[PDB]
Amino acid sequence: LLFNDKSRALQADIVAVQSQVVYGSVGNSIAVPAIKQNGLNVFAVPTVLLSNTPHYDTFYGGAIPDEWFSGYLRALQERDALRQLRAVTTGYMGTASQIKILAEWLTALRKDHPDLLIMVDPVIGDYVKPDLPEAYRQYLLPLAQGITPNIFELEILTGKNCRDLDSAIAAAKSLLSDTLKWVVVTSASENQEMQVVVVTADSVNVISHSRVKTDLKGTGDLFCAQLISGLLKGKALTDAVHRAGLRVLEVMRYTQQHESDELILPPL
Amino acid sequence: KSRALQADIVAVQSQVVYGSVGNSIAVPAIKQNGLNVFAVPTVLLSNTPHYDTFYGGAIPDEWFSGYLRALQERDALRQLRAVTTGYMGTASQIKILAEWLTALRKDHPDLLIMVDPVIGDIDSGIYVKPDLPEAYRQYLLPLAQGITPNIFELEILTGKNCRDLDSAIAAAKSLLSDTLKWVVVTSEMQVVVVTADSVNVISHSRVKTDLKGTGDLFCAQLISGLLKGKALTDAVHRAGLRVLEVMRYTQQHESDELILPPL
Ligand SMILES: Nc1ncnc2c1ncn2[C@@H]1O[C@H](COP(=O)(O)OP(=O)(O)OP(=O)(O)O)[C@@H](O)[C@H]1O
Ligand SMILES: [Mg+2]
Repeated sequence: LLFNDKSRALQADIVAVQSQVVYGSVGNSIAVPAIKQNGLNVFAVPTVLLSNTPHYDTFYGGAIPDEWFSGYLRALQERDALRQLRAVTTGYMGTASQIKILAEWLTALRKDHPDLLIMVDPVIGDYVKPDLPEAYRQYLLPLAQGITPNIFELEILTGKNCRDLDSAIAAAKSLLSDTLKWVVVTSASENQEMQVVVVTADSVNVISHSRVKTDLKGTGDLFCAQLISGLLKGKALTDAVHRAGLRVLEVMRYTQQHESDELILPPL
Repeated sequence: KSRALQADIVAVQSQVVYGSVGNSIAVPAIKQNGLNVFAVPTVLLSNTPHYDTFYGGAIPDEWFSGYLRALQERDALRQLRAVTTGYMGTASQIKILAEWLTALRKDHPDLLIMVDPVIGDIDSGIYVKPDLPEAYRQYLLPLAQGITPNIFELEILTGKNCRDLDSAIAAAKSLLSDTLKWVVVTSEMQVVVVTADSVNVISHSRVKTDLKGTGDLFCAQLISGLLKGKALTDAVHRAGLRVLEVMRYTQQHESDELILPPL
């Protein structure tokens, strides 16, 4: 819309719906800083607000109440701070009810934002989380333009049973559609190899980085953070996927150099 | 030695999905000063209630209690040098925050606890949870090393008419103690710094704008200066000028929410 007046509200290119930790580097707590480094602005709508990841001996907090979550999304439209919105990334969701609301918000939002790149990360592994899969299939999946599932995630989501490249690539294809343009499947195979397969309607690219064995969390969230930034900045999908992975590696090293059990972002 | 993240400051206040108030503005400000901080939200609103709409609420007592205990169980307070408190949500939250602080004193005796008695304005009266004022005076004040209340917030804390500069100074003086080393009264723009042995009246430009969060910016900047080695009055004057600065940039930017310009 060219005929729209100037909005005195803040603007952001991305709305990241993920978890938030007071202490830690996961979800938006690590995503937002990363996006900010790429020179982009972002609004972070938490799914859950925890003291830290449930991976430590103790953690506190819970899932954001629907009325709240619902309001947070709505408010953004009312404050009129979505003119520059070019993408919406979804990470760890706390409940299926949240996914439905987000899907409702996204459906209505697309009507005005056609270039809206709804990237979705199918976090369904704690075997599977209850009710979360169907919610994804019915609400988010149909809207997602890109999905970054891992072997497992892709397996339960597609019901298919990937056992080899072709299989994993085939399942990916089955998810493509008029809306879903790509599927970035990843797998962590000491020294942990990170195998990534980029699948689209007219091509299948592959990338493979060697990774440091660690208990560091948020690497996936960080990856998605740099994936989306690389894309909103013009990089080719497979180019953005490659870099993103290199960036995550640069971060994990830097993090281990300072011997930190939680990710630390070094200048980008 | 610890491998856990560390922070010089722990900011306990409001958080908004959209807007520049509470830790939303304070954290980024603290970062600009090259300091680490852990933000513990007391309320998680969509935006400030000064808008047509707003959603969200107070963080549950168990959550709030946990966020604090977590910082300890995680052992990320090895470098803790100050704790700032801003917009609180409930008196139960302040009471919990107080106990937590009384605990930290045992292993952080030099701790600089700075509280912003967000209770009301002279042109609004008490605009927060009615129970907060009592909770402040009862639990938080006793721990505070320094506080930053406005004329009205000072009347509610001391129960004295602070409309007169001298009467206000007097009210502030009576508050000082072995714990409370200073009181930055607020009300161009006049900012009075009161210490057991002195009184400084700082005054800078004033802008007619309904920009919210400036208070939180002030404290975030004030605390940074104190921790960065600046003397009290100098820190108070710098924090105030920074805020004046920020608002000019925001207005210049034709925006209704604060925007941090490079420091
Ligand atoms: N419109 C303004 N013009 C100039 N300085 C301002 C303005 N608004 C805020 N400030 C600066 O911010 C400081 C404190 O913030 P603010 O005035 O919002 O809080 P307050 O209601 O006086 O009290 P508190 O410290 O509880 O927020 C002021 O005293 C001043 O130094
Ligand atoms: Mg105030």
